[PDB]
Amino acid sequence: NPDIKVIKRVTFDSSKIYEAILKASETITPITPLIETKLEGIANRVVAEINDRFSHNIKIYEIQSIVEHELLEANEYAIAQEYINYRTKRDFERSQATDINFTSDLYNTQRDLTAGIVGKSVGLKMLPPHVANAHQKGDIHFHDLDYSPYTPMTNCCLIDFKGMLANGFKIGNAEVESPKSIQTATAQISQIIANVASSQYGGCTADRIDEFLAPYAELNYKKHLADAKEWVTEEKQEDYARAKTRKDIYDAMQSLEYEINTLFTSNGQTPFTSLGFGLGTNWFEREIQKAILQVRILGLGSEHRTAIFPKLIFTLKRGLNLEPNSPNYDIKQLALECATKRMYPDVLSYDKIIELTGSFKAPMGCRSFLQGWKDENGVEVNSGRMNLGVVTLNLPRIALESKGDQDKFWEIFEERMGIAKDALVYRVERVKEATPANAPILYQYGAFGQRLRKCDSVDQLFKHRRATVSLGYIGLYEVASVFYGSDWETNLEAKTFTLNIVKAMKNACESWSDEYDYHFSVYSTPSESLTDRFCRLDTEKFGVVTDITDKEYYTNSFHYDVRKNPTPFEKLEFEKDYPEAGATGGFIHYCEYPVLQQNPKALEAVWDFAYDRVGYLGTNTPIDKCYKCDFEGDFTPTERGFMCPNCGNTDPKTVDVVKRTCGYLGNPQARPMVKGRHKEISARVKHMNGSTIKYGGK
Amino acid sequence: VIKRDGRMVTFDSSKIYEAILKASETITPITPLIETKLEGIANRVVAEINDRFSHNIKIYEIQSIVEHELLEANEYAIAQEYINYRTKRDFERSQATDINFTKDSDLYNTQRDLTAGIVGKSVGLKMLPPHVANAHQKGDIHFHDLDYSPYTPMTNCCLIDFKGMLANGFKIGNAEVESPKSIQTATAQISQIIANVASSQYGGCTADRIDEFLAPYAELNYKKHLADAKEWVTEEKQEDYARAKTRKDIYDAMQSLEYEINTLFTSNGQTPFTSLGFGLGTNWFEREIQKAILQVRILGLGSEHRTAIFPKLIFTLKRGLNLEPNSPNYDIKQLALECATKRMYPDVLSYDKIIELTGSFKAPMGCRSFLQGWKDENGVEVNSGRMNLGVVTLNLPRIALESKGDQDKFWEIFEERMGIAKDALVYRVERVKEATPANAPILYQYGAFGQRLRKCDSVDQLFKHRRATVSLGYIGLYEVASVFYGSDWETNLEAKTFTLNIVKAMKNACESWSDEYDYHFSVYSTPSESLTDRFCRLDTEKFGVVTDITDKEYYTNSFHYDVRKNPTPFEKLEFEKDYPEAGATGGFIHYCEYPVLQQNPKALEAVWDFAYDRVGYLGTNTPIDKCYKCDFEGDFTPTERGFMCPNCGNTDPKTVDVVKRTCGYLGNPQARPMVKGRHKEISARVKHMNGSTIKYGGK
Ligand SMILES: Nc1ncnc2c1ncn2[C@H]1C[C@H](O)[C@@H](COP(=O)(O)OP(=O)(O)OP(=O)(O)O)O1
Ligand SMILES: Nc1ncnc2c1ncn2[C@H]1C[C@H](O)[C@@H](COP(=O)(O)OP(=O)(O)OP(=O)(O)O)O1
Ligand SMILES: Nc1ncnc2c1ncn2[C@H]1C[C@H](O)[C@@H](COP(=O)(O)OP(=O)(O)OP(=O)(O)O)O1
Ligand SMILES: Nc1ncnc2c1ncn2[C@H]1C[C@H](O)[C@@H](COP(=O)(O)OP(=O)(O)OP(=O)(O)O)O1
Ligand SMILES: Cc1cn([C@H]2C[C@H](O)[C@@H](COP(=O)(O)OP(=O)(O)OP(=O)(O)O)O2)c(=O)[nH]c1=O
Ligand SMILES: Cc1cn([C@H]2C[C@H](O)[C@@H](COP(=O)(O)OP(=O)(O)OP(=O)(O)O)O2)c(=O)[nH]c1=O
Ligand SMILES: [Mg+2]
Ligand SMILES: [Mg+2]
Ligand SMILES: [Mg+2]
Ligand SMILES: [Zn+2]
Ligand SMILES: [Zn+2]
Repeated sequence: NPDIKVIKRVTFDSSKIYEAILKASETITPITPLIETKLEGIANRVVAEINDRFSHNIKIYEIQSIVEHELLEANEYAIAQEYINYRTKRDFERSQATDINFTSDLYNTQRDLTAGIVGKSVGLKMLPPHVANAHQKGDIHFHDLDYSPYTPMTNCCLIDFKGMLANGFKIGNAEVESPKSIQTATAQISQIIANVASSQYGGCTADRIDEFLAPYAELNYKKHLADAKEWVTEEKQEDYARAKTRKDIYDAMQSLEYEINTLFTSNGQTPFTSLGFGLGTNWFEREIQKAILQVRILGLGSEHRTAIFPKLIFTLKRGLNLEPNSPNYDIKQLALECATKRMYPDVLSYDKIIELTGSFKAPMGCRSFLQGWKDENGVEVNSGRMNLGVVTLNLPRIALESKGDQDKFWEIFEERMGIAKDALVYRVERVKEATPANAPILYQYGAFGQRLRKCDSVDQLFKHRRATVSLGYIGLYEVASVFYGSDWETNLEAKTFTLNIVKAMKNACESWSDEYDYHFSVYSTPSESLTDRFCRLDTEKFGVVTDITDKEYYTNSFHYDVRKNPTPFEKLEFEKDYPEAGATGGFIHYCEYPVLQQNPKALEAVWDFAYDRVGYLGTNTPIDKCYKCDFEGDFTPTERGFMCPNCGNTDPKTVDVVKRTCGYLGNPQARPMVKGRHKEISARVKHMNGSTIKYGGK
Repeated sequence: VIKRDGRMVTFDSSKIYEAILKASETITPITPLIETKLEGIANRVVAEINDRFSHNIKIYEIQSIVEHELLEANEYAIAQEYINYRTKRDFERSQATDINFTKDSDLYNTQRDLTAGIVGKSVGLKMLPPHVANAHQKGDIHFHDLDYSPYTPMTNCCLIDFKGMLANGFKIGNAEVESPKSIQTATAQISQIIANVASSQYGGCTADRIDEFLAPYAELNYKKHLADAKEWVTEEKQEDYARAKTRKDIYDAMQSLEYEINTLFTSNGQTPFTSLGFGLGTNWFEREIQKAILQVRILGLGSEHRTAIFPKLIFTLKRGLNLEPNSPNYDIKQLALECATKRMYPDVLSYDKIIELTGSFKAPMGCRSFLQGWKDENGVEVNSGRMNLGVVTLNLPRIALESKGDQDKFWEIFEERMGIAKDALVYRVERVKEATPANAPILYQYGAFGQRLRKCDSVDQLFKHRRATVSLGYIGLYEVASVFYGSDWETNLEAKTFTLNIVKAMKNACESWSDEYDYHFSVYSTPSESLTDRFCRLDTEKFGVVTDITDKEYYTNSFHYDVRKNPTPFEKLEFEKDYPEAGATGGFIHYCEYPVLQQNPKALEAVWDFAYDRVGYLGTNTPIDKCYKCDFEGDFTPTERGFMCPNCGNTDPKTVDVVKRTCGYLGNPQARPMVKGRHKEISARVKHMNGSTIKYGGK
């Protein structure tokens, strides 16, 4: 009956079931119409029984079982005996194939490297065949094979810290109740982040940190007020309590900030965590925001090194803090100084984001985002969601192999979108194989909003479009340049073509989301591990191509060509169209600047201009420092990294260089990057005219 | 639920699990490890059955899920024995009208670490020299922790020089931090240092004299609070205020240390093995630090007041300081008495006994290891900053069995095995020497080993001149004595002399090796963390069941008195005091079993006072298990599949709370159950004092 579908490892096919009975039977006896009048009744019975019970969907293993009982029911044993011995023998064949026992760096990093090599080796065989071939050939790119599909792994998530900190939780070998202070709250925040980072292969974010940290500031205030009433005179109670509470808040901030920058995971790297704030109204939230900004401004240790993680993310709201008469303008000035001195934080626009996605929430992960979602109770919830997995297309390759023909380009585009849909469905189904006991921090103690049991299934946290899945892309500029040359931003035809590409991607994602009941959204791939393999594996097959492959990298998604130097206003006006057109699952814009430490007004003007147009902005200032000769400014890039342009100094021990790589920053000296990423960073040019040097040097 | 015939029955999760019990039954009798694994598979099927169906469920599709679930969980052996048994019954169940016929419950990082360890072990087994590798595989000796070494030039233990490297500052992760200006910051830095160090090694770690180097930071907090009081509070109360707040802050500085250490884990996926020592403080700050540590351990962990497992607090007893009732620190000793009675921790050390046994006084190293008196070139004696290097274990019962009652043949094989072990130890030290300071900047580059070295330098500077201790393991003195003189040799002077001669020969061989190779070689009573789970099983295959050698399915741990016998602790300690004096000074610990004495610490105080002069390291075990379903605390009956409450029969770890001392570090059964070999050791333990083993029954 049409009312029932079928789920593969597609519509129900009585012929497909009828073929299974026949092909097994022919192992021992020839086909003869003397017994086929019975086998047809056998296949009809197994169809009429499936229809009577299951109405939504059926797995393949249940199709096999529902036949085996029916074969035994109709007094048949000759072929059923042969039926089982092949189905079982094949079942261990696929499991034994995907078996581990099928045989100047930190020690944990080496052990994780070997484990990841083994995991990639088993997962490549675990993957379905055609998607594996596409990934190997380079048509598409699976993401982070070193952990999936070998183990059920979620890409990145928005940790619900409010839920845990409300009613306590359990971590490690201990279980704890709700914190009764602010320093305790920050310590638990850091410990929880560290524990979560080892149970997933991506970043994490703490949205509205001040909003859910305010009650513990109130608790500290009450404790200090009681202590003052006991000890100090009845005239200076309020002043002493407020001063002690402020000092405790700032101290807790320092602790957390430093705790994140120290703890690592099995990978041996600092977790890719980030924080967001800016919606505070009362006094405690304002003090918390001031403490965060000040502790980021101060530095990292005795040398006042630039902090890399967590990635702070500000929030600009009209009426809250946008204009000089706004009640939180001082916080905005502090954030401006922090941005011009430490390249952080990134500013978010309340109205633009709430219009684009559906509800304001901090970008969880590197640059990912979530649409507005409500549960059965009608209350909107943002913290507690997650992204299962990501794969990325190869738009420049499709553009290049099209030989300048648009219709053929669209045909191969549809083919690749189908391949990517199959990959995404497999990734979702593999993730759905997780169990709460696999990670009690995530699925058992409120990391996802709900607290299930080992008796329950994890799919309750993913269905009804609660959990998003991102399909990535890269190199829209190269795609347009294939057909319209290097300079096409002044042409409406190429811009319309790119917008149509994004719109087709969005429409396919919407159709898939409606079909599979998971929010399939497009995604701006951050080129974390994409261009390094993509450029070389495409230049091996297509050769050197002018302005498309000779750069030795791929332009990230839809941003303006980094080789060009337009004014930031022009760049933002050009770029505002893509997120509006459907590129809403993840996006971030960049703006280069000279040293603006003595002139932060330009950044304020840019933020005010970008508030209405874009919903996400990032600054790129030359804040590199060389302690040997007290140099401050930019660094000249070479194939061996960077060096100070006064002494040739290059060792990471006495130099400080950070550059924005993929949403996050990174220090290339302490961790060298791939050559493609290095070429991409070097090719970057400044946007507004100014001297990129603060202190000349000794 | 729809039965095969029909009708309606309730869905019981026990019926699903009981079948899987018979599944693995045909292949292997129920074991504690397989108990959780079997119920791990039983947890997936119960989750899936209710997911697919809503109103009715019959049997011939649940049998499909469990058939599928076993395959999906890599357990083919149970599945291979399931399907054939499953398929057999339905065929016979069929009846014609006339004539018929004629793995998934572990953490992600845990699984990844398991895979990495398997790869490392496979590489290391071929990295070894031939004869030592063959001896290890044959069960002749044990090369400890092949998972991490010699694949990586690891290190066994490390006495983190917390004082100096905290005072001078250090760089961890991506952040360089200076000296702390508060005790809370100091304890946070200590916790992160411990976590990083444990991540950079395959063994335990400890912090000795924590109060001694934590006093200055408490003084700094006191000074800051005094400065604040001089500006806020009135005059006559000022100093008093500066006390109270400080007394609170120190408490917090310990409270975090109780949780952070418990929470943070290494790449292995388990809490790092770590311990703390104290007791030598004299001034007010050190006294308050010790009181805070004891109080936070007493209070418990979390809302359920669960017993803490780590770190292992280790008290220190000194005559004229904290021993006699007239001593200035007798209240601290009484608090330690209560805490040890109610929490199995801390253990004790004798200042004079230890300082005369191992040259100087130092906290025991990691699990049970020890160091020896040592002075650097400048002549200043240094204790913290040294490190152990590696451990291998001898199979004494194998030598005893191959002797067949001939002492001279026993000595011949003993010398042969000593030569093999010396070759193994030299190879392990040489492999470790191949490390580079950049391999772990926390250890070799930032003061965690004492000296600080640059990248372009060799690690041998931190190991040579007998600085780094290197230890050789042994186990089963009671078994080798009973092979010759019967299982009741405790009253025979000749057998005791024979065992002491064995220990003396080992000590002399270690001394000669240390003289030759310029590394301190010391015999070390290895803890049976997994040795008896492997040594005994491999021995019982080659030699069969022997009379009170292998029938017990375990090996007696080093020189300890026979576990089956129950002598009063005074005679037990009198008997056991001779072995460490004979030369077994590299590592040891003396256990002591008591009934529930919560309202009677006087017996424990008397035992400690008696053992201060004779024994240098004592650990008391008292049943402190407690379950919350029926609210009973006391002892537990060691059933085959772990443990259960004697009253309500509860087993679930989410409600029960049982702690047992498993070779130095008290473990957590029902959390990570141990091998069946060790479970027999715990079950066979007795109580060395007459008294009730229960405290308060259930409801
Ligand atoms: N579209 C379908 N409708 C109903 N049953 C199906 C359908 N496809 C497969 N089945 C059932 C019939 C058999 O009992 C069982 C195996 O059929 P099969 O086509 O081999 O699936 P499959 O996923 O293994 O494809 P293949 O074997 O080519 O990899 O699955
Ligand atoms: N040799 C055989 N003897 C009896 N029945 C068989 C035999 N081969 C196949 N069948 C039946 C049972 C199988 O479920 C069905 C489909 O065949 P087949 O695709 O080869 O196995 P499978 O569907 O379980 O996995 P896969 O197709 O991917 O190998 O036809
Ligand atoms: N009433 C039930 N509730 C839940 N599961 C059941 C129930 N009855 C049987 N099962 C499941 C548990 C096992 O996975 C599988 C086989 O168990 P089994 O005890 O042999 O069933 P059964 O019907 O044969 O009982 P019996 O042999 O006493 O009649 O069926
Ligand atoms: N000896 C065994 N070895 C391995 N698995 C077994 C063994 N005995 C039983 N099992 C498994 C498979 C059985 O389906 C299940 C329940 O046992 P059993 O009751 O004997 O068969 P059954 O319940 O499926 O049919 P029935 O109720 O008619 O006996 O447990
Ligand atoms: C990681 C961590 C957890 N916790 C847990 C332990 C407790 O279960 C929970 C309660 O935190 P607290 O607020 O410290 O509870 P308290 O009873 O000690 O109150 P006060 O400090 O004012 O005397 O927080 C800490 O206290 N400190 C830490 O560093
Ligand atoms: C991980 C961690 C580091 N640190 C670092 C920060 C400093 O570099 C060093 C000294 O500790 P601090 O006492 O914080 O130094 P300070 O200059 O901020 O003085 P105060 O807090 O009294 O105002 O320890 C912490 O303070 N807390 C932490 O949790
Ligand atoms: Mg098939
Ligand atoms: Mg039965
Ligand atoms: Mg507290
Ligand atoms: Zn310079
Ligand atoms: Zn009970």
